[PDB]
Amino acid sequence: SMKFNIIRNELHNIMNTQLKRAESEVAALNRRIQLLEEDLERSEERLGSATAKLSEASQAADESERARKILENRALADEERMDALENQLKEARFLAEE
Amino acid sequence: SMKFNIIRNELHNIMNTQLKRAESEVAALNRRIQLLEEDLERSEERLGSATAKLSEASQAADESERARKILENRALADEERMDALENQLKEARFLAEE
Repeated sequence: SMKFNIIRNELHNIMNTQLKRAESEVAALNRRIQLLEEDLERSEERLGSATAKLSEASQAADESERARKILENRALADEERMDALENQLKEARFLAEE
Repeated sequence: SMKFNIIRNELHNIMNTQLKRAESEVAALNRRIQLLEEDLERSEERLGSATAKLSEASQAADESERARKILENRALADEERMDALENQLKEARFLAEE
């Protein structure tokens, strides 16, 4: 006894510290799991926001890109028009023929 | 023209960089959202593991704590037994009375 009292007490004090650390661990994981879920939630909404911001950025570039093409095709047509008017004057100066 | 060509080109190059950055942003959020979900998954399983490790730590302490109480109650009973035997000898030396 008394010697034994000192043991079954420091033993109590180790079993009690390990139980506290084991509570710490569960406590920490619950905090972690919770801030994660919050970052997740915040990221998803920041993603649909960025998604819309990108779809507009790319529909703008698509529509500038097609404007540029539509302009170059009109320049090309203009030169084919000039070619064509020139071939139709050679056709009308030839078609006489009287 | 040509002066204009230099502009509608550096303009193209800015619209194209902003569209790349906007893709970067969506790209980054998708990576983030994904590693989060993985940490979440890893934390939940590390939580049920820690949960079981704590329930055992606490059922051990509960059962050491009740052993200690059961021992102290048996020590107390032993002293009440001695009290009681002493009061029953005074009862039997008195009950004679003959």
